Amino acid sequence: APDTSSSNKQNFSTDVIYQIFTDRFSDGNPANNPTGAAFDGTCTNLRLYCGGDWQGIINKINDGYLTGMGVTAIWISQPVENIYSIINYSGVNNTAYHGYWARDFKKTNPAYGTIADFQNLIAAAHAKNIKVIIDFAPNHTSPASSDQPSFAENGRLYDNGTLLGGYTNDTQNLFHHNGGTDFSTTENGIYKNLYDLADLNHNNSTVDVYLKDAIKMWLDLGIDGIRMDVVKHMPFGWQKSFMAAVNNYKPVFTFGEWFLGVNEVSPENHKFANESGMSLLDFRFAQKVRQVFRDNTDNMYGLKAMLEGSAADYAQVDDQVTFIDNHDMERFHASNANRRKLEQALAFTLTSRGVPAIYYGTEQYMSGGTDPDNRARIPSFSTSTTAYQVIQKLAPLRKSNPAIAYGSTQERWINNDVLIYERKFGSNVAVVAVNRNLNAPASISGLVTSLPQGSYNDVLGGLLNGNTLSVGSGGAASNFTLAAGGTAVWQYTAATATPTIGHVGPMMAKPGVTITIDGRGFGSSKGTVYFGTTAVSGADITSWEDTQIKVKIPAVAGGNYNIKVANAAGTASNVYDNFEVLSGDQVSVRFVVNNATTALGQNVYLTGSVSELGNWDPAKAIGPMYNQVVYQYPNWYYDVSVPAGKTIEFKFLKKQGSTATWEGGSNHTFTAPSSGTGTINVNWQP
Ligand SMILES: OC[C@H]1O[C@H](O[C@H]2[C@H](O)[C@@H](O)[C@@H](O[C@H]3[C@H](O)[C@@H](O)[C@H](O)O[C@@H]3CO)O[C@@H]2CO)[C@H](O)[C@@H](O)[C@@H]1O
Ligand SMILES: OC[C@H]1O[C@H](O[C@H]2[C@H](O)[C@@H](O)[C@@H](O)O[C@@H]2CO)[C@H](O)[C@@H](O)[C@@H]1O
Ligand SMILES: OC[C@H]1O[C@H](O[C@H]2[C@H](O)[C@@H](O)[C@@H](O)O[C@@H]2CO)[C@H](O)[C@@H](O)[C@@H]1O
Ligand SMILES: OC[C@H]1O[C@H](O[C@H]2[C@H](O)[C@@H](O)[C@H](O)O[C@@H]2CO)[C@H](O)[C@@H](O)[C@@H]1O
Ligand SMILES: [Ca+2]
Ligand SMILES: [Ca+2]
Ligand SMILES: [Ca+2]
Repeated sequence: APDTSSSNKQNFSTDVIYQIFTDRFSDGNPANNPTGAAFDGTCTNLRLYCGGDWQGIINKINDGYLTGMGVTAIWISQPVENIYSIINYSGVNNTAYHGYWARDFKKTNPAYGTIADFQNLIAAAHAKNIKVIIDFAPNHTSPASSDQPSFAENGRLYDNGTLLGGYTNDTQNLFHHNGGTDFSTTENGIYKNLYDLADLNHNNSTVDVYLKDAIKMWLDLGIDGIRMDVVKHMPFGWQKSFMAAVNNYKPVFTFGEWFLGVNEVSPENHKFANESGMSLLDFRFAQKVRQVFRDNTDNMYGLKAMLEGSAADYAQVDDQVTFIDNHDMERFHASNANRRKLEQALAFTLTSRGVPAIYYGTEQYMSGGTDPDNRARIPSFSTSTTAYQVIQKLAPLRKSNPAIAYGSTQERWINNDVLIYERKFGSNVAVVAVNRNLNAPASISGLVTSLPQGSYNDVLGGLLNGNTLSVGSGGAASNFTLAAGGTAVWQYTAATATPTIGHVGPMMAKPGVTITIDGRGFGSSKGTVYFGTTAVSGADITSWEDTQIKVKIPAVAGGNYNIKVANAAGTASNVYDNFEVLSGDQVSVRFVVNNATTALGQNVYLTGSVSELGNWDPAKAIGPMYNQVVYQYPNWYYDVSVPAGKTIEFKFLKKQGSTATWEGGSNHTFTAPSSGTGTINVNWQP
């Protein structure tokens, strides 16, 4: 099948995700609606269930609302069973309509539907070539009070009906009891509760195995992707072992939510996206888009910097899920704002790198402040809004023009209010011009592109006051006026002669797992696939066609490899780097080192005899480790994904910059558990 196929669970760069708050989209089955104080059919009280369910999504998939819009994927509220409690927060009732208060990860939320409903949703979506992404929040269960077990459902956790435990009398230690986080440090936000939500303890073997079994159930139901909740608040090491469990079983596109505020650029964020096994929601992108197109707190130079910067900071910038708003921000469109601002931001997102996500209702110009005002019931299913048409004309380009799905990004013209950028991939080009200035035209002269000579009609058909472009030889465009608020798109597509890799997924797995290599020019006959210097050809290449290769990871030593392919004739393609071959199945192990004194700015790291520990390379050591919550300085700890059942030798390092001080004596040694979790506690050897 082609890279653009709806059965491609490893690549969403050619797709356009429609984010659905299930309860606020469409009530297709009144029978499963909550009752009494937990419900409001007029959806006036935005904190109670309104009725939106899976049958409603099924209906909107079948009657063409999403299809006609160009949406090829949907991201829905967490499907697992939530608590039924109606929490009174300072006189205001609240329900689990949002689905973030899980109680049983192996059951569905009856308000959304039954298992069978979920199955029908998967079938209906797939029958219309629409992938399905589910929210999954393994960080916590639900609101709880340690010294007041009658509050809500005490954050109780069930395993397909069987009670595992609650927050009160947590003798099994299923949850954390370190208080609540103030978000002061990453460590503080990971091992303490988010608000009053019972924080699950992933170092507890029961919780670890439970969650991994849970996701498998959903993978077996046919989901095509996963949206991980508050990933900045779970041990990164455990999450990596979680992604390995997923990828070593049934890999699906996974992205986590790591909030970034205005102007925030986080190296940690980058590292997590580059090494965890999942990508992230592109907040850096979204926040900059808001500044530039919505709030007027930065200009195109800032947008350009974000694009060039993120392209350098993210190893797979193309896996980042972009958006202009969501359920935790005020709607992009302000009631008294010019609608063109939302339209331009939309056009920009749909033609930029990554995986665009559109918050339901955006195409209907929904306005609304912070939660819950941004979660109103969609007021209309009209296909006649300008925003709907914008998405309709641009979303399909991600499928037909690989330059938009996998292309590089280059600024070709710019000033305070104007940005004309170019996307390129093989014999494919797309040029996008945007003028954020709603009252001032822009005279564009000197624009140079990679577009072949000729005349190009605006793909938006002038919908956003775009214009026709005239390109001479050398790709130089002749002078033109870019209208106020003008937005235009010009493109060129043709067959690519040389093998070009535009995407690889998953990016982390053990030998034997099948990965997907997408792009153009691979040819119809099986060629060769390279993992570093290692050549793979023949039978281990399960299937091969011009835009997609399905190949099994060779039994090479664990490590980081460059992926490359060659066609039947032997012509090599570009290199897709940063692929991680695991050393085998993974288990999460907490490493603890005592009496490791340091000077300010100096931190302790972990290094060892397996790639998962950086194979003794200081620059690849795990850390910096923690020393605040679970253990206090001079004791340090860190949860790490390591190969199950392997005997591993390790040591700890004290690093400042790239300068490293090694533990003295002999290597520490231990054997990772075959499954479940583990903890190794040792002393620092001077
Ligand atoms: O590089 C692979 C090896 O990495 C580890 O070796 C560490 C030692 O653990 C560490 O003590 C340090 O050894 C130095 C030693 O302290 C000093 O007396 C001597 O003069 O120089 C040594 C360095 O050459 O640094 C090495 C890394 O170089 C790991 O313990 C080992 O098993 C790996 O084979
Ligand atoms: O002509 C090549 C040149 O094109 C663009 O430069 C623009 C510039 O961005 C505008 O602000 C204005 O000054 O017109 C210039 C073209 O005459 C590219 O930005 C630039 O890098 C490139 O060399
Ligand atoms: O907790 C984070 C913090 O840990 C280390 O700080 C130590 C410091 O090195 C010791 O000399 C002593 O002052 O205790 C501190 C922890 O309370 C890291 O050195 C520091 O960079 C890091 O932020
Ligand atoms: O009860 C606390 C809040 O829980 C949810 O908030 C979600 C948020 O929507 C999601 O994007 C983020 O990743 O996780 C948090 C907590 O799971 C509800 O949406 C809020 O209304 C609640 O106040
Ligand atoms: Ca319903
Ligand atoms: Ca947590
Ligand atoms: Ca890369």
